[PDB]
Amino acid sequence: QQGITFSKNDVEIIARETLYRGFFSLDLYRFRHRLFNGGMSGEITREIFERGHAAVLLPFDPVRDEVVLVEQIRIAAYDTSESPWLLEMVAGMIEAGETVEDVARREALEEAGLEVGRTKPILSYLASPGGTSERLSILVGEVDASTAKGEDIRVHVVSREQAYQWVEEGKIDNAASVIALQWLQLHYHNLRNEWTK
Amino acid sequence: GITFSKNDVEIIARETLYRGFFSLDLYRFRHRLFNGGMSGEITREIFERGHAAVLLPFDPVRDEVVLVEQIRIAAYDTSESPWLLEMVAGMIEAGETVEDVARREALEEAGLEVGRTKPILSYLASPGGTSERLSILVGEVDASTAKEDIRVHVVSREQAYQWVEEGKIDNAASVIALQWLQLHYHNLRNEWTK
Repeated sequence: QQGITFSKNDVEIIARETLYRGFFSLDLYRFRHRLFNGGMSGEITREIFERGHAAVLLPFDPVRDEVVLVEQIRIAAYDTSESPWLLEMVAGMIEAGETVEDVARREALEEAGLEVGRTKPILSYLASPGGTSERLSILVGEVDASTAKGEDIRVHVVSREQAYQWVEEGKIDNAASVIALQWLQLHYHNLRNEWTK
Repeated sequence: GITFSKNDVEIIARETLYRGFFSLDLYRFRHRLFNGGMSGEITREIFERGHAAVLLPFDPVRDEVVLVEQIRIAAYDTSESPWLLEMVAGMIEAGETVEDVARREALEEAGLEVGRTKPILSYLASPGGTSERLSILVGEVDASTAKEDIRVHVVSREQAYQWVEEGKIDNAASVIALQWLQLHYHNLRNEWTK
């Protein structure tokens, strides 16, 4: 099938406004966009939660078939979770001029005490594009999980199979970790082949 | 597993920062520390937009997935196009169930009656900054019956997953649902055709 129909050039961003500016921002976009029938929409405004974009690293040990998780409180989880302490991937914001890989390597060191060897891209995703611009770009990073040491954060080492079963069970239920560990479950055979050669 | 529970956190206040279509709240709180004791008072900005139900419409007879296309302007800054291919989804209002919302939106957004469902996963979209939880079901649909400005696409499962691999589908809900489908479709097709 043909896939999407329209591109950037098919929307006119008339103007942007920042309605709240603190640690994050709430922006208002005013825009017009082409319609599937050919016509052009009227002027439309949408609120957008703006918080920059992130690099994410899945630390995978291909010799031990283990992953390294970090545990810390995420108070936003409080209202819909049994606990706001979450098991997560290493992550950090990308500043202007920084690359995904540099941030991912940095955060693996200063968030989990991990020296990373090789990396490979997983996927880059929009966390929730109906209301936030945030994009997160995930890499898998080669680590020795037996060295894992390590904002109040606890470092966990668990088997790939246990981590994935925790996704299935709902014990790991944040998008970055779910996406990364599902990807790992689909690709770990080839990754272990590539990184143990 | 994790170490602490809600008894180990004190939410002192929630302070409105912004009220419009969405909300932004300042949570003021204290929480237990791994090495003992409690934090001092911490504040965090939290985007509040309610929670969603998501449905992956899967035709197990034909091995097909139904996608919905529409503009999502927040994608603009980082994407090749703000028009995205997505799962059916809708907000959960007070007292509604994930199942009821998912089935209503499948009929409304894509003209699809849904047969059986199974849970995929429920996930926090970005819990460093938003409370939003999205709960995904897989729904049994007859892909030959598929008919905000929205366009419906019927594609093979293999095509939809290839688009995840290529980055042509790159929103969390669709990635999670289609990676799950790639892990489970063999047993799911047998369960819903046998």
